[PDB]
Amino acid sequence: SGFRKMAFPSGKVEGCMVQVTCGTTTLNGLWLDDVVYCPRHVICTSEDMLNPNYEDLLIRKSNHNFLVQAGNVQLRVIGHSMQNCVLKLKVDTANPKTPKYKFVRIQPGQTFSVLACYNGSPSGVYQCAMRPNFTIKGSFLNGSCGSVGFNIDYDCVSFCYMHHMELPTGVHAGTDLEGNFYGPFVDRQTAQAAGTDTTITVNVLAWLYAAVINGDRWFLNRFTTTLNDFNLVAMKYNYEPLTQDHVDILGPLSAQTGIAVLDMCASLKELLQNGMNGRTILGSALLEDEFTPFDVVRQCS
Amino acid sequence: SGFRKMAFPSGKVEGCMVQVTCGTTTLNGLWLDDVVYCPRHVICTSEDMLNPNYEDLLIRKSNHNFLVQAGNVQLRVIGHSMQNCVLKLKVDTANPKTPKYKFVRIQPGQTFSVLACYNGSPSGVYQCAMRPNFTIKGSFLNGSCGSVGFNIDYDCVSFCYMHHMELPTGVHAGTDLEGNFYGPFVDRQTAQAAGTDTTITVNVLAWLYAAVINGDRWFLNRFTTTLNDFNLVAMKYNYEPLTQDHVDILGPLSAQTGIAVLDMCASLKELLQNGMNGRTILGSALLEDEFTPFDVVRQCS
Repeated sequence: SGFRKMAFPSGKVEGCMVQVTCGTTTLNGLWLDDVVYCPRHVICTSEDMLNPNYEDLLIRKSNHNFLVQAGNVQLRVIGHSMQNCVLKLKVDTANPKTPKYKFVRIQPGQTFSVLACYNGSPSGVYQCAMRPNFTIKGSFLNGSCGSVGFNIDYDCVSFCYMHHMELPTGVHAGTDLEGNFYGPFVDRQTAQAAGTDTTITVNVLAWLYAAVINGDRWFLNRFTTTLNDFNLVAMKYNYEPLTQDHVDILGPLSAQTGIAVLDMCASLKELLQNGMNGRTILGSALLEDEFTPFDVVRQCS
Repeated sequence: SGFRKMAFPSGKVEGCMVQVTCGTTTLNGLWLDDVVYCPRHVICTSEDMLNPNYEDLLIRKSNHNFLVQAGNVQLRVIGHSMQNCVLKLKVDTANPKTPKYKFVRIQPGQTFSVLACYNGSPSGVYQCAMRPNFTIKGSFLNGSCGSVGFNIDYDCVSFCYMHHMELPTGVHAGTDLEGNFYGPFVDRQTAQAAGTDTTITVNVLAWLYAAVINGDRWFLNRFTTTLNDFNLVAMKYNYEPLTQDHVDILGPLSAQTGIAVLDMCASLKELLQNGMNGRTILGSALLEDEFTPFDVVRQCS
């Protein structure tokens, strides 16, 4: 029993983290085979943050300008190229600890583990969801850029996120490992801000099922609703629409608890309309939306 | 910015996890140098859970009865001995991935990372606090026994917890790595239950400081209280007494925010008396007590 925000074991990723320094900027890189991936803004100076032309900044670089350190061992850079908002530094040594890996881009509503790193050294691991507004609510200080987000399936590390920036509300933005930003963010100095966010309805229902599996039942009722009547209430409380695909995905959790998805929807409608009246669910006085149905199945089996 | 429940990077511990099987019981072991540590209840059968005499059960064992598997490699057991509620299985191979380590016993109110494992395979990592009642609120299914809790200081793994059991409320109990239970729990079949728990006051104050560092200020006020008047309120709400040592430990966070500890105590008193009136702190509608002052300093620098 019990239900915790649980990260993947980070060892396979720890073995890929390196330090990349350009001038006075140090951040983290990801060392896979003979390539180090890092945020291209490592090549920026204080004196060109407004409208940096990264193609010009990179043309003016030499391999020797990039100092790459894997623990106490310097890696020789033998090639540099830009890939959207990521730099690919070819090095003369293949990482012997390279795991089986993929570069996958995730959807809003999906979760992943973050290995927060400073100076190429892992400091901590935690779960994040990709918000509907394509930000993540992480924990990142200066130096954290190049820290990566990932999922592990069997022996395979699916890298989905590389950290680039903090937005004014204290939320985080970055790219996939092909260097493409999540959401309408740029690696240049602007007044850019998180857009309006919404609650991930399917995840809230998954977490209510986790609560039931773990013996919290107080919010259950005899009522069912229609998907249409549910979505009328969801829209009102800034929840995402629930689709038939969401209902289908919640199938196994529905089967395991014997609670129909639209029955659990009637519980959620009551919680949105009335609040918890001083009760808690899985140690929370808020409705939690950063667990996917998969997260619940994985942990509650 | 941001403040997350963050686990230590788990790689150093992943490299120590093995599978230990006796008869039809499989659980996890910790492989350090040429010793595998695991819960002694691996030697129990269904037919002796009431009052097992573990000294008798162990005398009847042979090294060959213990099947120890490190990935796809069987370890030959060459010695077995009991250490309180843990078994020490001497094996013919020193773990080449043994990190620098210590066996430390923690206090109630301290935190640690759990690497939840099944069949000697890590599944996930999360933070736990040792509750005042010596239980932990973890996430553990059958097969999780022998999963360990730890802290990492520089390169050194301080092992503090090994998982043994789930109590009727869904909370968890286990031992230090010398096999001594945390709290008044036994590895035998009884109606044993968690005793009354309390809130870890110093941790709640540490988390209020984390909130301030991260720009949540709404709960601040111009009021200060005495330590005595604060403790009168704490006692009333089932909070632990706050000591001068707690005030001293909160010194750095007090210095960093410019908010005196007894000033932050006046905020906590108001939150206990009035609630949050529909507001949140660091994404919580509850007062959080599983972050230590050290956890806040480590993460917020």
